Amino acid sequence: SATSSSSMILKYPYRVVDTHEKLKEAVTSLQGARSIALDIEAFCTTDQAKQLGRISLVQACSDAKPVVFLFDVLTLTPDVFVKDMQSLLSDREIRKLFFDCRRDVEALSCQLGVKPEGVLDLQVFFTAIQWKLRSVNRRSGMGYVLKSVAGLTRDSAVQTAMTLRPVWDIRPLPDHFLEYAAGDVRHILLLSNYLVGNKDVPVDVVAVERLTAQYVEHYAVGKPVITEADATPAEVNRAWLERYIGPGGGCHFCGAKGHTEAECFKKQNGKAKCSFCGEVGHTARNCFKKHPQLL
RNA sequence: UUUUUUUUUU
Ligand SMILES: [Ca+2]
Ligand SMILES: [Ca+2]
Ligand SMILES: [Zn+2]
Ligand SMILES: [Zn+2]
Repeated sequence: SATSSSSMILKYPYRVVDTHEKLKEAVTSLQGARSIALDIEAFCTTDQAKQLGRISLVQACSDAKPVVFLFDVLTLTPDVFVKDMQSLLSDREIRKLFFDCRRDVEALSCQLGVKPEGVLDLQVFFTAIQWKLRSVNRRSGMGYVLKSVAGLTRDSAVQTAMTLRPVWDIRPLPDHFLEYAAGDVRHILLLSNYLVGNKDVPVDVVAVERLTAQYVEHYAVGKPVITEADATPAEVNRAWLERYIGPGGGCHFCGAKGHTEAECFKKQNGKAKCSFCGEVGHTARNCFKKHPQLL
């Protein structure tokens, strides 16, 4: 099951790929994959610049090996790194899994001259589900998607230097920077087990692949993107959702957009209770007893 | 103690 498979994936060690010898081995491993989760860490810039800064790490985790590769592009140089990786990134027969591909794909194209093919954006997948059920086009962050899809609740000094300096320029990278960089692709690969090939997910993977391909066409143009595809960063263009996914949904009980029948305040009519602690006024997903980290 | 309760990526 996806739940037991998740525990294995979360134990995958990282491996820094920072020499030509290490790179050849990593490429050979990824060459045998069917799906490769990808992520990028880049030099932090200023708030105004939307483009990623200079690529520092490209992270990969595939179904071919229980490891997270941390490609040290800064040390290898882009020229060395892209030599054989470009063919794999361009191979439509290997699915590349992202969580918000937009900035990543822009950086791959601008900085590396590579345009991936066979891409599936799991953040978009999750949004497309919310769109079909509720006419919601919000992009949710990794933490929210992890909790809602896999029930998982997933470091500091990295966030301290980051949110508040390039950050990712220092070499050697401290262990906790490497582990920080390693985390997302583990989560991406495990999330794919829940979202992809799940008969009971109500959006077709092919539809989301096509929608993701549109994002790659928009953002992988060999130069910084002028006009964003989404009206604000934390949403998915409604017109693209209408085109690739279909009409947005709403509550079967009251007809409103934004929620489903199972969540309807009107159908619950003041009588619903938290399924964990039993009190009125909140859901199990947001219960402070079940989830004290929400206090 | 709670709302349709959310880190878009870096
Ligand atoms: Ca990312
Ligand atoms: Ca990341
Ligand atoms: Zn309703
Ligand atoms: Zn509760």
